[PDB]
Amino acid sequence: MLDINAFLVEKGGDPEIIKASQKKRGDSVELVDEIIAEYKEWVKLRFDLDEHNKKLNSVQKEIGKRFDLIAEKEKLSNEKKEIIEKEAEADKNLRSKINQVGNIVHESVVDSQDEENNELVRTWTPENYKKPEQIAAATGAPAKLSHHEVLLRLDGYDPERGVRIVGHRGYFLRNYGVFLNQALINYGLLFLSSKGYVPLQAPVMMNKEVMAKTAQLSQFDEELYKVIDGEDEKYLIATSEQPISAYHAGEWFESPAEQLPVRYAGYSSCFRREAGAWGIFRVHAFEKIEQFVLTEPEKSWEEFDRMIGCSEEFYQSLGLPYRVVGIVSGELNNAAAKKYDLEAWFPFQQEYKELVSCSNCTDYQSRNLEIRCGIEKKYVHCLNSTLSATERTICCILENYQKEDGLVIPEVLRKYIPGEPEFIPYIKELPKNT
Amino acid sequence: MLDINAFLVEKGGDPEIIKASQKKRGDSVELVDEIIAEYKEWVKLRFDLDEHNKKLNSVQKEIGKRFDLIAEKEKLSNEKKEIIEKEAEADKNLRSKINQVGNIVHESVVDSQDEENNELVRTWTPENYKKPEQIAAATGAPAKLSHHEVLLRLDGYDPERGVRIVGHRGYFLRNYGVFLNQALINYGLLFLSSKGYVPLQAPVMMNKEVMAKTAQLSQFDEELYKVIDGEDEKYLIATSEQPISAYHAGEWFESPAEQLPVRYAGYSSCFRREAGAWGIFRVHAFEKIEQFVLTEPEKSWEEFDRMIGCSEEFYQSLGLPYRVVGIVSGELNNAAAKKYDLEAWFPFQQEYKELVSCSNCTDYQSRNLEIRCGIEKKYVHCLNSTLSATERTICCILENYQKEDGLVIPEVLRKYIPGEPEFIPYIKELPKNT
Repeated sequence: MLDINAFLVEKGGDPEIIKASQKKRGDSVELVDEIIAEYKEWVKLRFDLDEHNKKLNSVQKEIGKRFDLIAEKEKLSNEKKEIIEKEAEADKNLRSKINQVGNIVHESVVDSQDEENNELVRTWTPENYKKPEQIAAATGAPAKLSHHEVLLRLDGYDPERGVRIVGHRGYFLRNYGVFLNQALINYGLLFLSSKGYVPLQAPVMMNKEVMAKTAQLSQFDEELYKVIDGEDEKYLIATSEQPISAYHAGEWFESPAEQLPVRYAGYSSCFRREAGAWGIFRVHAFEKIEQFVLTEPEKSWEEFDRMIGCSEEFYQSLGLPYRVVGIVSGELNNAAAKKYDLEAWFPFQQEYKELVSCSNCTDYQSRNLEIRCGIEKKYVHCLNSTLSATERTICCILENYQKEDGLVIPEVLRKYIPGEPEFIPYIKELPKNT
Repeated sequence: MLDINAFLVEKGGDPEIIKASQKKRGDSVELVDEIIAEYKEWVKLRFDLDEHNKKLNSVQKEIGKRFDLIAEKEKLSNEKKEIIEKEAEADKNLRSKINQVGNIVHESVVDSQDEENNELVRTWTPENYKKPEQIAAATGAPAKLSHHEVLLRLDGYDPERGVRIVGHRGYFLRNYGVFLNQALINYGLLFLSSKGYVPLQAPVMMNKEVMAKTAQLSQFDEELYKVIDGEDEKYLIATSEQPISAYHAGEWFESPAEQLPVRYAGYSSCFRREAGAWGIFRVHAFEKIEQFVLTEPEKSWEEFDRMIGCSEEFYQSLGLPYRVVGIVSGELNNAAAKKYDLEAWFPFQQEYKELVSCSNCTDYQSRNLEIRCGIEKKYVHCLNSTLSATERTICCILENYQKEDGLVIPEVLRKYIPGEPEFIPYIKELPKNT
């Protein structure tokens, strides 16, 4: 969340800047004024408390000199009890309100509630692909089949037995489906580590209290599965960004010039209660390689560019056309000050679909997790960016690498697959011949 | 579970054989007699029902001829209602009792409640390792460090941040920890597929009703995490054997000579509520490559040998000494008719520790899942055997590949690791120097 002092002009803050940000987000502006007011009640309480302490010590010294005053003592004391309780209430209410206020929207971000206004940052195409159309980019073939249809014809997954065993959108991966998923995971880890990222495989369960410090309210009552562990409860993570963001909680980069940046290639499975048609594009459980980076506050915008640059390079290496768009303010989650999505071309769908989101969260989370930077307190900046949601990335590959008789295996992935096939044939026909 | 007719001498069964098996298991013998008795009540009810139907049709024809009897009609009808209800009760009670009876213990199995009597099936050592002692098998070095200590010194995992984020035995894998885990997964999938297994990555959530058909009672109120999904509940799997066993539920191998055997190289993460000291040897979440095989009933014992033979070859290829032991009857779970464990030598621990269990479950599960075989009904046999519990397998590797300054990377794993290192140095010292 934001620093309390950010709301307070007497402590160098600028609440107008917060109101402007709130408005760009399409969130509550009045929340700022409530916060300022609640803070004043807390301050009033603290003074009354401060005054009671001084009065109590003073009156006890008078009682001492007597070797009626005592009646006043019990009175100040009973009032102090109330004040202490009220102060705690005010502090609690203040913090819960502050918790509702989103990170300051960066000035570069487009101010709008309508994604039609997303900024078009850049467009990339493989050199033999003239422009985005209904043509598989890597093969030049008609993009005849959707990703789920290519995957069905390859016998690369099982949604039907999947649905029977775990319900809606459940799936097994089969054969080359398995090999392609692993290929992306391992190619992804190799790609980031060669760029100095530290591979980090995160646990997929998290204690409630840690999760609450890194993920926003909406995330719980909607996105996360709860786990019952006898009498205890944990959450399944939606992304390794959650546990990895907390990896350095309560730590201090006291020599940041030398110690930062820290870059993690996070890997884990991911679980989302909200998913949605057919296929492995939007499902409840999937794997992801995630970039998570801590930097000095002064260096995060530059890092942001480097990180989206890593993802771009990655997709280029897979030969997948894409565009990068700057998400409008009304669509940023609370922590993000700025967000770029890389959206790759799906030639059957004939549309760009999101494969990567990259966000600079400045010190919004690090403030909560108490991750300090250097010598009020100064915190690191935290950034996160998808490298690959692997099943979804497989979907993009399926559409762009299809041809009449099967699937060309992206060259960079071949070494990761037994036999290093350059091509794998369709095994099955669809109930819809043409 | 066993066929009902197995309990019934009039239907060719042999309840004495079931009692003998129960006794070997150290489970209830009287359960058999209860089952036989409950079955007789069900039969008595069915006859009374059968008799009422015939009486009802007969008496209605007399009522028809009248163009008092009607009073008798309403009476037979009210009795029929009761009988129908009782029959259903008897059937329910019968089935729940049958469900408690374990699979028939195979004659080769040692009859004992004490694992000291496990059969010693075979022993294998790498050719330059004379005998099991406190020496790292692959390097000949003193087995100075336990697996967790080697992993700490390599900076290959993080139990401390792990514990903070997800609690007891929580861990991140780091760097080479990640690469070693993936190496085993991919080496494992390649190893089984080259032997004709089909790679199958299973979902890690299962609907309650399917899980109950494949896993025994004890497994729920003890082993499995429950997942809350709004108003619904699912389980996290303890092993891909669970969902994969149900993969062919309700299917029929009508031409088994040609269609069987079916062999799956299952891959998934695994979750167990019961785990336990320090390290990644016994933890709540880990990955496993599992063999799961369906065969004709006549071929399963031969398959059992082939499957343990696959695991043996696998460990040999990793250069890890081991023994194979035949688990005593009192230690078999309900489904297993026979079980072999491969237990690998841990030179620091100076003991053999279980890495693989391989079981022939004959048709105990397939009967429940209705997986028929060929032209009462005949079902396939189901067998399951660990190939590698990967984190635990890493532990064995750590102890056997350690030397004074770091870890030798098992040759077969090298190609799966960036840089294909032959050796990786210790990065960290332990708080206990010597």
